[PDB]
Amino acid sequence: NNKNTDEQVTKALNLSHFVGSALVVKNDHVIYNRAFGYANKAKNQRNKVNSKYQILSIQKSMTAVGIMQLVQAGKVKLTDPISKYYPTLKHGRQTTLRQMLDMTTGFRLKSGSKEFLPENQVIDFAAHNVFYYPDKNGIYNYSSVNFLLLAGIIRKVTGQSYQHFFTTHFIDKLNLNETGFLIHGQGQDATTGYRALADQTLPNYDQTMPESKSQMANELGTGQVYMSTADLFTVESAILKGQLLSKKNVAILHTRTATGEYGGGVYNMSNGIRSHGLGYGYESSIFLSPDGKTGVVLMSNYYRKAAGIQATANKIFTELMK
Repeated sequence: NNKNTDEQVTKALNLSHFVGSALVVKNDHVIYNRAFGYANKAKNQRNKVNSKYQILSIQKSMTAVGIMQLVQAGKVKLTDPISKYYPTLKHGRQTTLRQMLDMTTGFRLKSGSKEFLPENQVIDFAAHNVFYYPDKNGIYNYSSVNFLLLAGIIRKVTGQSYQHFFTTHFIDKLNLNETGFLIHGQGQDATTGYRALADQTLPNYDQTMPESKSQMANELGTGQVYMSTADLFTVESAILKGQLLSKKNVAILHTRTATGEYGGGVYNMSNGIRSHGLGYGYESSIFLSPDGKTGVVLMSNYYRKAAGIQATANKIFTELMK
């Protein structure tokens, strides 16, 4: 029952010290939709169901889909070497687009620019400053620069910005009204990130988390977007239902590797897909069934390592799936 569901999920969230918005869908029907704690404590603004949160690394699933759309259009191939798009790279030149999508490259960018740069200069800074580790080639190892460099390929091949691509193929395509780029401001129902102590569980809101324009620009392709929980579910479900990309091409994209569950910008699990993001005081979590009909989205503006939301979403999803 929805009464049962409401009591059980609210208890799980309360015991885990949840701050943010929670959405639970079963067989295409919303069965739980509630918010907890504060979007901004100093202004006495409560989080709401349609509050906007950082999707963080979950954005990489969307960058991946963009690449695979270009594959279907005949404009790139997953076998392409990175040097085809970045001809001044010194090392790792043989690395394929497939490996970039699967976090099986030896690339790592230690830091982005401290300056606020436009997209083309963010891309150039990465290509000039990335390190290459031959012993990490072909083995799962999480490295965000892979997806920033994928965002640069979208820009190069299309002749338009990544923001323009994202706006066209996600925001406009799916009529998203609670989604955008953090650099331009969140608008109504904005949230503020909070900084926690290592062992903190109870929220206290005594320290806000800054993010610079530089930090937001440097998350090109990788964690620069805000969404409501509804908008995030709409996107991920639309992917798996084959509304953005044929189901044949989703199947190609979303394939695990020999060394990891990660493939095509998501974790390919035993019972659907998972994506997790952390950064800037925020945490994001989605678990979704393979057919896109049943899942859980939690997003928080008050990340606490001692009260992580992914574990909570995992518990909810496991119960949901039986």
